[PDB]
Amino acid sequence: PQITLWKRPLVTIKIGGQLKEALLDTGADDTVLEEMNLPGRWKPKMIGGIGGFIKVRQYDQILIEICGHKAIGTVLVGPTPVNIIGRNLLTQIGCTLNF
Amino acid sequence: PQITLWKRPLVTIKIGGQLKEALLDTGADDTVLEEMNLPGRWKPKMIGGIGGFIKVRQYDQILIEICGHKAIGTVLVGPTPVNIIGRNLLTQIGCTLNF
Ligand SMILES: CCOP(=O)(COc1ccc(C[C@H](NC(=O)O[C@H]2CO[C@H]3OCC[C@H]32)[C@H](O)CN(CC(CC)CC)S(=O)(=O)c2ccc(OC)cc2)cc1)OCC
Repeated sequence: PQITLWKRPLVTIKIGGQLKEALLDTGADDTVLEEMNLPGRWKPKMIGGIGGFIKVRQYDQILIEICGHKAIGTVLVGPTPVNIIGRNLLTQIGCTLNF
Repeated sequence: PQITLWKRPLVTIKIGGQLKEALLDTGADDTVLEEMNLPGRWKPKMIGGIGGFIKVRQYDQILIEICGHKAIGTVLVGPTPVNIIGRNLLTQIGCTLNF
């Protein structure tokens, strides 16, 4: 679809068999989801934002479906204020900015 | 134009008579610019992201030219690590997400 930005670009995603709402975030290098139980191994990582850095759990090669489009890649889980879909997965679903 | 997301969506902007590089950021409700001394009144504000909140100065009705497209709206100024163009101005230049 084509998504205007008068409202937050929130979409439904499916990860680990569960549905959630997430923000398509072109300003995010990586995809960061709120605390949740994902299967598989993970490694600790740190990522920084406007307010500073947080500790996250890095899950690699995770299947995630974003508004009906499948992606497989890195998903970070931690105390983000909002579930964000970042460029690492936006590229996989073929997302571009247009004006 | 169309902007792919393999790399950060950095574009040239012109504000307050100065040229700068800024991120087109669909995850940002508002526009946050690096420290700069702009004339006129302002109001204190706090904005939060990953890592917590930062203190910024809110200036209203500021003109910004983004890749030749003019926009005028609220601009927040503070110790952001990056110039961020948020939805308040992206809507005005007709920016959409597409996949
Ligand atoms: C190389 C730069 O240095 P740093 O690492 C950090 O620089 C930055 C800082 C911010 C951003 C943009 C930010 N992205 C982000 O957090 O991305 C994370 C995930 O992927 C990583 O990619 C780069 C950072 C990592 C979001 O798009 C926008 N945000 C909202 C969003 C937060 C989840 C929804 C609530 S917002 O900015 O907080 C914001 C809140 C309210 C507003 O209006 C009221 C306007 C803006 C990009 C690079 O310095 C460390 C100290």
